Amino acid sequence: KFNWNKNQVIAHRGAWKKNNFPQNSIASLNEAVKLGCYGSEFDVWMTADHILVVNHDPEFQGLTIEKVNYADLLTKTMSNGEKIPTLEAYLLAGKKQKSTKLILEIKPSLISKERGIEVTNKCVEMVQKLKVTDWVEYISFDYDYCKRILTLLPNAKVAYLKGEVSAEQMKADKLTGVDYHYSVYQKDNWIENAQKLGLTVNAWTVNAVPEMQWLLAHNVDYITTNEPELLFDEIKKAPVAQGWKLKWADEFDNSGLPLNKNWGYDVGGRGWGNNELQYYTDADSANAIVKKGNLNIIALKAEKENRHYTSARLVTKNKFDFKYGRVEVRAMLPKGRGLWPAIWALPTDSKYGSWPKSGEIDIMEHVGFDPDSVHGTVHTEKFNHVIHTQVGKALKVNNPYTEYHIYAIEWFTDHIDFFIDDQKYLTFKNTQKGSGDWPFDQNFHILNLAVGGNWGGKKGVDDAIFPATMKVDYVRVFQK
Ligand SMILES: [Ca+2]
Ligand SMILES: [Ca+2]
Repeated sequence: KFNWNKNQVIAHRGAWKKNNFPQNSIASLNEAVKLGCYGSEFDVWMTADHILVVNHDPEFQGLTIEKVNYADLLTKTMSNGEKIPTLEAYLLAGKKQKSTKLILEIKPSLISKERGIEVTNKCVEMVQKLKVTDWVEYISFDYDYCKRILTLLPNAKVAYLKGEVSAEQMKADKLTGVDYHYSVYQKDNWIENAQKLGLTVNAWTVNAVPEMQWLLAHNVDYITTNEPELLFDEIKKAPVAQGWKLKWADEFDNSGLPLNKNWGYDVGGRGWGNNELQYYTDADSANAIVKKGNLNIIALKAEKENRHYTSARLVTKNKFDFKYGRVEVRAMLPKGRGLWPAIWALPTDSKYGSWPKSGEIDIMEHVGFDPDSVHGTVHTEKFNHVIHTQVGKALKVNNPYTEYHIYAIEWFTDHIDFFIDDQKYLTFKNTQKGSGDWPFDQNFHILNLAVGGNWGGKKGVDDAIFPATMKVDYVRVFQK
């Protein structure tokens, strides 16, 4: 019978923005149906004459909906000439198609909880009266309305909009999904916790690309959006569309020092193989700190043992290692001649031998004296920088210190692809000649900001660039 769409798009008040249709209007609902959204959401209020209407604000065109007769509301006209649609009108207009679900939100009553409970009862009756229980899914800010919907319809789709109640208690009261603002979900495992207990996850007021990508990365069930057309574009671009499934990720909502569950510290100031000038500190908030949703690796012009600079070098070794997959890191590079920020991966067990026999992968490398180039490199026993046989590529990146860029690798059995802003600039292939040409079976990611060195220091160190901060939005690793 029905041919439901399978996407995660939920049209917030319909697809009103792009075509300048009125919010919570028939044109907004029909535009969402035309786009192919999973569902269209709308807000219902009850007039003083107990006529259910569709509007978000409590006052429609200067008229309080709950305190005025429905006939008074018809004095007002929307931008496209529409009158405020009744719930029956909205339900009937959506009853004429079978591709897009109907997400119904009962706004909490500004009069009394009893009146709002009556609205909840009136909504269910009209849904049953028009025989559209298969179309309507329910979300609400009032928790009692959610429990009332479940009482009248035991298997109705119900979701909660306030983040106060725990996911475990929502399932206890037999709710079907959580629909919290996307800021609530920025707490380790919250999205995948609720999914573990069988609750669908929905996020609303999501109009920006980085948040949509973050939600799709953690595979949220639905995304309520005011930009449905933009979300569709990002759904095709997201790695989950290519089969990638997220195995490990740190979005850096930690707000403190790097999590001991995810990162270890490389400590020492003995050159680190490239005669580097910095001392990497151990659990020092002056060089590694998570604040405002981004990891901050900070190089400071400060003495540390026998070195004039201190910085940080965080390693995922012995905590998360992987073979193959997609690694995705979004970072804003620190500016200044003499810096050497790096996003790279080293083998955990070094099964083939010491460096460079077991290999090395450099997802992102940047030198401060050349601000137009970002380098991706692989290092092998046969191809490495010591003997000048390494294979790598540079790509000019615009505004690397002012805005975030996503540096990524796609690591397969046969090759490795290097990406900067979904553009593939380097492909390293397995030549099937053995470990010397291709030494890849399991590595671990590393994040560091080096000062000077045999590469970064060739032009000296502008000692005024300090303190220099590398900001990493997140580190995500997908696998097929
Ligand atoms: Ca709404
Ligand atoms: Ca973040």
